[PDB]
Amino acid sequence: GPAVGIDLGTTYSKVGVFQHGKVEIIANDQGNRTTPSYVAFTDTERLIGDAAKNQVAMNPTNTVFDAKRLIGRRFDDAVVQSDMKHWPFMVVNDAGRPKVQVEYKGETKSFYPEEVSSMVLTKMKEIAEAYLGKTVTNAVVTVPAYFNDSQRQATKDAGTIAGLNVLRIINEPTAAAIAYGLDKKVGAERNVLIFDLGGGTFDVSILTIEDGIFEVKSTAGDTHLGGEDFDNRMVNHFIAEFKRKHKKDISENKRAVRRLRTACERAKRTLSSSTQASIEIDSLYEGIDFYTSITRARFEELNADLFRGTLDPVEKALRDAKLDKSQIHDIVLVGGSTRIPKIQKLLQDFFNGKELNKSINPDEAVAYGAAVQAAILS
Ligand SMILES: Nc1ncnc2c1ncn2[C@@H]1O[C@H](COP(=O)(O)OP(=O)(O)O)[C@@H](O)[C@H]1O
Ligand SMILES: [Cl-]
Ligand SMILES: [Cl-]
Ligand SMILES: [Mg+2]
Ligand code: NA
Repeated sequence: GPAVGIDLGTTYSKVGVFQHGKVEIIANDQGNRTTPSYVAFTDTERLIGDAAKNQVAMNPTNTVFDAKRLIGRRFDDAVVQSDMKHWPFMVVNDAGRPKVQVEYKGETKSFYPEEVSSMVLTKMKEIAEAYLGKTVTNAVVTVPAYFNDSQRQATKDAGTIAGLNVLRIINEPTAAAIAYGLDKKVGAERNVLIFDLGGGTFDVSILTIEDGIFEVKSTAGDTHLGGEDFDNRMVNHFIAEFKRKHKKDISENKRAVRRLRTACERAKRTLSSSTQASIEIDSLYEGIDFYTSITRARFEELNADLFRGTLDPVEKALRDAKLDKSQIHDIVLVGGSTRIPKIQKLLQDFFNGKELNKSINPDEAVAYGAAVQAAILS
């Protein structure tokens, strides 16, 4: 094609292409190596990726996200019913199948989860095409190891709808392992642990690889734990701070809260590299500017319990896999949240000082491996 590898994430998607023995993680029109898995509908346009997330604060009812949580599921599923209570957009029942309902150009419309995801995949396809200067058709699309046949089918369908010939649907943890060349034959079998902390989900997977063949020994995690939760802790902290300094509560002003949230998420990223971050919001509430800062130490404290809690699924995966810490040959960090120094410390300490595979940007590892596999299947 070349064929490309696409990581269709719950919160952010990435696309990579293997060329001249190297993988290239493609930046979008805004220079971003990751693209929000968001799609927005307005009185006049359909926005995707950065354009959609950048206006979520002002158009919450018609800005769709989390389509990956619905893809391949039935409307009556307990998780679907639970998730619906937290989404600002409407989810309706079409013959037992869930559909997101929105307003677009003054008319009510509904889309199957795979249709929303096809929109995100189309964006990823275009991003690759703009980079390559060639039409992109063949692709390998990844999915969480626990996805069933229906979820895998619906994901493949999203690709097909986007105009992609999905060469194969592979597991995200496996893709991450492939990125580090852990699929190469060295003789005996090897046990690898994938620690994936994304935007809204946490996945731990233990793979046993031998002769280039992968076996998923165990999976653990929390489908409702990720970077967003850390942002939440920061938001509450700053709402308290603003209330203290201005005797005003912004909690009910949706916009103000989303603006603070965006500022928090950004400050969070900075804290992975620096020990302090500045938050400066012009007229956050009733014309009041909010200029402040937060230290890495404070950020760690606000999230201490959540960070520490990531180790429980690690111990569980190990027990389910019938393996001791020492039997893990490689630990691979995946997901943007694993860039947090405290998380890396916790995991390494748990593994008694064992080195972590973190040379490939964690949030790019899945796409990286997917691109390699795509080239192999091409
Ligand atoms: N440098 C960083 N430090 C801390 N968190 C980060 C960093 N980069 C990205 N993140 C967080 O990673 C999350 C997105 O992770 P990602 O693995 O891309 O998600 P998914 O693949 O599950 O959609 C967001 O919560 C984002 O804030
Ligand atoms: Cl773009
Ligand atoms: Cl490597
Ligand atoms: Mg991911
Ligand atoms: Na994850």
